[PDB]
Amino acid sequence: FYEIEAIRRKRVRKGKVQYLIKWRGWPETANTWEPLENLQSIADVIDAFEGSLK
Repeated sequence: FYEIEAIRRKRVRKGKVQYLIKWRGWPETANTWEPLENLQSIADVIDAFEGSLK
């Protein structure tokens, strides 16, 4: 596998931003709504891991 190809849509629900993700190499029917928070955490998890090395 899963790699983001594109964001099709933005929506906000219960105060939280979600993006409708097109996954590269999957059909449109495999799109999923992903919370902004989870996607942002990725950069945080990478940076903290790199900082630990060092």
